[PDB]
Amino acid sequence: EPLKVEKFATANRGNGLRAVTPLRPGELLFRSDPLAYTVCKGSRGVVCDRCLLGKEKLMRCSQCRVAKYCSAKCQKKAWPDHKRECKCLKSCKPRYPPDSVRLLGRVVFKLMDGAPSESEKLYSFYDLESNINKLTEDRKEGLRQLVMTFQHFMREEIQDASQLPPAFDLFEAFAKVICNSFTICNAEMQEVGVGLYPSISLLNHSCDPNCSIVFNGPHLLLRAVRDIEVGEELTICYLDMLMTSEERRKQLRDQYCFECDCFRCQTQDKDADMLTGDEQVWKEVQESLKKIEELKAHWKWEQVLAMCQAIISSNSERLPDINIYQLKVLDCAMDACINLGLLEEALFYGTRTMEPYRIFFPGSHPVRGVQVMKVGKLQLHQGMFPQAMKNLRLAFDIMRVTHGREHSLIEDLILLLEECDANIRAS
Ligand SMILES: CCCCNC(=O)c1ccc2c(c1)NC(=O)C[C@H](C)N2C(=O)c1ccccc1F
Ligand SMILES: C[S@@+](CC[C@H](N)C(=O)[O-])C[C@H]1O[C@@H](n2cnc3c(N)ncnc32)[C@H](O)[C@@H]1O
Ligand SMILES: [Zn+2]
Ligand SMILES: [Zn+2]
Ligand SMILES: [Zn+2]
Repeated sequence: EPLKVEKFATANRGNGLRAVTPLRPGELLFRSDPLAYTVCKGSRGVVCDRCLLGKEKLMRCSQCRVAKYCSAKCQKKAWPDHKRECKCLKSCKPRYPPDSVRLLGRVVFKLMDGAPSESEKLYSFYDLESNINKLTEDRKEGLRQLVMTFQHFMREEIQDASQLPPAFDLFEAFAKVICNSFTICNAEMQEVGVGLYPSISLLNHSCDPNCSIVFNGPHLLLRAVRDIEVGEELTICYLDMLMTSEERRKQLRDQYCFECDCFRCQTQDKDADMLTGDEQVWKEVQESLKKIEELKAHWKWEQVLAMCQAIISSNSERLPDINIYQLKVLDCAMDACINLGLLEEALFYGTRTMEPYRIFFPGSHPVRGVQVMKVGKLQLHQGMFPQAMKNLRLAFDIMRVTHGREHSLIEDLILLLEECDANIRAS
C-alpha cells in the first residue's frame, strides 16, 4: 500500500508516529535497514561484522585486523562502509573507541559519501531529537569527552568541517545518538549491535506499548501488537520489561530526558512482585548480575553458568523466580546451558522462567515469543512431544504477531511445529 503510518507533531512529546488506517495485531507497519550500525564491543569477532550472524567459521580483515566476517560476500560488501573507518581503526589499536563513537563515524561517512538513505524516508538524522535544553551539566561533560574521542579516532579521515556535512555539530550529533540508538539483538535475543534508524526514531516510548520492533540481522521490522485506531499514536517500549518503575524513571531521565506519568508508572504496576524475597539477597544478586551480564555480552558461557549456579542452587538463602534479579539469573543460566549443549539443565531453568515471563511480558512480546520457542525446542529434542507442541504453538501465537512471515525465525518455528506434529500424529 501507501503507508500505514505518518509523522505528526504531538502535544507534549515532540514528533511522533500515528496510524493512517486502523491496524490489527501483527500487521507490518514499517521496515528499515540502518542509516548506520556497528557490531557491539562484546560481540566483536564473535559475529559477522556485517550480517551480525554468529559462527566459529570467521575470516578477518588483515588491513585493520579488527573486522571479522562470515563470508567473502560479507567482507566485500562491508568494504564501502568500512573503507574510511578502516585506517582510523588500525591507527588506534588496542584502546578501542566506544561503540557510540564508531557508530557516529559511520554516520558521517554515510552522509558525506552515500546516496540519500531509504532509512531516512520519514525523518532524517538532521531532524532527530537532541534534548539539548534538558541535558544536565554532567551529561554535557560526558558528551564533550565523546567529541574529543571522536576527533582523535577520526584524525586521519577528518581534520575539519569541510570533510563533515553542512555545519554539523559533533556535540549535537552525540546528543542525538544518546536518545536515538537502537540496540540490535540476534534471533536468540542476545545484544549484538547498535544502529540508527531515523524514520523509526519517531516512535515515542510507552511502558505498555501498542507496537513492537524486532531485528533480523541489521534489518528492523515494526509491527502492531494490539488493535490501533486511525489517528492513535504508535508507541514502543524503549526499555527492558524486567525493571521497576523507579529503574525506568532513572533510565528515562538519564538517557531520554523525560518523565513518564503513564498508569503503570503512577501505580508502580508490578513493582512489589518484581522485588519479592529478601532484600539483602536480591541486592547482592543485582550486584553480581553486573558481572554475569558483562560476561554474557562477551559470550563467556562457562563463566556465566558458574556464577548463576552459585545463586540458583545456593547454600544460603534463595529468591522466588518471579523476583526480576533471580529471573534474569535463570535466563542467563538457560542461555549458557543452551550454548554449552547442557540441554536438560537448560530446560530446567527455562521452564522456571515460563510463568514469570507470562506475567512480565503481557500480550504479545517478542522476548516472550522467543523464550517460549526455546523451551519448546528443548522439550522437543527430549521427546516431550505433547509439552513441546503446546509451547511451540504458544510461541507461534506470539511470534506470528511479533515477528511475522517477513522474519526468518518464524520459518524455523514452522519447521519445529511440523516436526512436533509429525511425532504426535504417529504416536
Ligand atoms: C531509540 C529508542 C529505542 C530504544 N530501544 C531499543 O533500541 C530496543 C529496546 C528493546 C529491545 C531492542 C531494542 N532490541 C530488540 O532486538 C527487541 C527486544 C524487544 N529488545 C530487547 O530485548 C532489549 C531490552 C532491553 C535492553 C536492550 C534490548 F535490546
Ligand atoms: C526516539 S525519540 C522519539 C521521537 C521524538 N519525540 C522526536 O521528536 O524526534 C526519543 C525522544 O522522544 C521523547 N519521548 C519519547 N517518548 C516520550 C514520552 N512517553 N513522553 C515524553 N517524551 C518522550 C524524548 O524527548 C525522548 O528523548
Ligand atoms: Zn555475514
Ligand atoms: Zn579494515
Ligand atoms: Zn511509564
